[PDB]
Amino acid sequence: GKKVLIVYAHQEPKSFNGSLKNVAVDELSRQGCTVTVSDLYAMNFEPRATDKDITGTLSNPEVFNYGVETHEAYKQRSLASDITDEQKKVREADLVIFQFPLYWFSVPAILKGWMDRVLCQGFAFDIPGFYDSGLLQGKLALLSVTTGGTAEMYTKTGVNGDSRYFLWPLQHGTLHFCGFKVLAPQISFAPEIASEEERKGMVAAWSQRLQTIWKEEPIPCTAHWHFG
Amino acid sequence: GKKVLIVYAHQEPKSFNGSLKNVAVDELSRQGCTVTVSDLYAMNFEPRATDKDITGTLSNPEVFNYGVETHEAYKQRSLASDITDEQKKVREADLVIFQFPLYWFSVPAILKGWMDRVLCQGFAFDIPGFYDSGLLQGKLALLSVTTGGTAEMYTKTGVNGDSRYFLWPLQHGTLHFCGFKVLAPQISFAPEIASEEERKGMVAAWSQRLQTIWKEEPIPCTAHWHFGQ
Ligand SMILES: Cc1cc2nc3c(=O)[nH]c(=O)nc-3n(C[C@H](O)[C@H](O)[C@H](O)COP(=O)(O)OP(=O)(O)OC[C@H]3O[C@@H](n4cnc5c(N)ncnc54)[C@H](O)[C@@H]3O)c2cc1C
Ligand SMILES: Cc1cc2nc3c(=O)[nH]c(=O)nc-3n(C[C@H](O)[C@H](O)[C@H](O)COP(=O)(O)OP(=O)(O)OC[C@H]3O[C@@H](n4cnc5c(N)ncnc54)[C@H](O)[C@@H]3O)c2cc1C
Ligand SMILES: Oc1ccc(/C=C/c2cc(O)cc(O)c2)cc1
Ligand SMILES: Oc1ccc(/C=C/c2cc(O)cc(O)c2)cc1
Ligand SMILES: [Zn+2]
Ligand SMILES: [Zn+2]
Repeated sequence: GKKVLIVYAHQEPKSFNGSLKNVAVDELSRQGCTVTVSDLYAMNFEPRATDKDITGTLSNPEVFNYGVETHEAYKQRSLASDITDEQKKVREADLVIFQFPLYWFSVPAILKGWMDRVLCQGFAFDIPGFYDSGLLQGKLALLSVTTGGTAEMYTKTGVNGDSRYFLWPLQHGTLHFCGFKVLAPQISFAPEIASEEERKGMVAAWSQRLQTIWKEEPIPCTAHWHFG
Repeated sequence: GKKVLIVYAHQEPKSFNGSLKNVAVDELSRQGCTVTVSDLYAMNFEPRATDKDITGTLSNPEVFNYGVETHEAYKQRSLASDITDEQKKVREADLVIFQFPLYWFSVPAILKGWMDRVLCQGFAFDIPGFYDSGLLQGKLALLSVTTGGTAEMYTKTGVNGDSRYFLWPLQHGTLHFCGFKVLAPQISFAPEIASEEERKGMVAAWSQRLQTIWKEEPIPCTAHWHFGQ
């Protein structure tokens, strides 16, 4: 039995992202997996890290420290319920797939806010549980990313650089740091520019990949992997 | 006479970010610069890229494409007024400083959304008209970043990898894309770890640098600079 969380960040059901999201749901559902989707925009998911993320009265309301207050709210069970709902889905999941359009060589702010607010100290990492020992060790994470720019652009000497370069903050700084093993990213280059046939072929490739997802080994999430 | 915009992202005025923001204001105001701060959290700045960002008839209301719809909105002067307001600030600034704590090797979501929403096509870039031909050419940008991780952690052979690696999406993918010339980042490592006196040093060092900021030249915002040979 396997349990997947899809964290989906696109405003339009009929987008290329929406299609990627839906074939993941359909294939993983067809395999018999437990599937849950956090459709961030439909949820009006709050992106801002603020003192409203802590219910009750703050531990030190004089000088508001987000990292400390959230750490302490997580331990005292006083986080906002939007955050705790997300944490229960992550806790239960064996795999977390992130389905998003690349925005400024990173994730859309709404998704960034999910990272920022859900992955708090005590839940996702602690001292000493980070990187290989992060608190989510034993889970898999996969970034399924679409781009505006072409694969040629995204090379070591193309105008955008190697697509691995932009993956570092997300795969290493974020997912590795919380102890996920990182599956290889799914990158779907320039759908707006591809033909009907090319776009179908990209959806197809992803569907196929999912059939064997559970067989996969994680990448070595290293500076060498991203930059070497 | 120079005009600066500081885009500032921290919830707490008494924070180390707040002190950096305020020494910047102080010093730049002392020089006689014109200074504007966007205090994002204070402003309840909207981070989410949504259809609320266009006021008029969408080009294709059946299938919402944020990039397309905002570009056209920019050209029709139909963007949400919060976006327009930031754009005017940017347009008038000679220098844009981003003041923020590192969150997940990047900017805090609220600031990410300022990037996502403010830097739309037509305003910050066209196709063609990007990177060196981006539309914000002849402006300067500077990232002033604070971190939890120590400088050592942020080396090439340490757990976080080199500081420069995490700058890439911000310096190259965003700022250089839009035409900015990028000034060398100010990175204030691990204040929470530093002593009071070490913290003071870091604040004073930023103030000292600002004294001669208009004499600086930008970095070469290339793969090489960020990643080595
Ligand atoms: C703020 C912002 C910043 C950006 N920054 C970057 C950046 O740093 N780098 C970069 O490279 N790009 C950037 N982009 C562009 C962005 O990454 C792309 O626009 C996005 O990845 C495209 O995916 P989408 O799902 O919206 O495409 P869609 O526009 O939704 O897809 C293209 C076409 O595919 C069709 N389609 C949908 N489903 C299917 C299917 N099953 N079969 C066939 N066709 C299908 C759609 O109907 C549409 O015609 C940025 C965009 C924004 C808005
Ligand atoms: C969601 C999240 C994700 C994070 N991700 C990362 C990450 O990827 N990488 C990473 O390295 N870190 C990360 N961090 C850590 C974060 O970057 C640091 O906590 C932040 O940079 C510290 O800056 P601050 O202004 O909040 O410091 P503060 O906590 O406000 O400052 C530290 C101390 O300086 C004192 N001080 C304030 N003003 C002065 C002054 N003028 N003179 C002397 N002392 C002064 C304050 O009183 C305080 O005691 C993350 C934090 C969060 C919440
Ligand atoms: O609420 C909180 C959420 C996240 C953090 C993250 C810290 C962090 C520190 C590093 O040195 C490297 C890193 O990749 C991440 C701290 C508080
Ligand atoms: O509203 C917007 C619409 C599109 C974009 C695109 C950005 C982009 C940025 C890059 O560094 C490389 C690239 O190939 C594309 C930005 C804002
Ligand atoms: Zn890693
Ligand atoms: Zn560059």
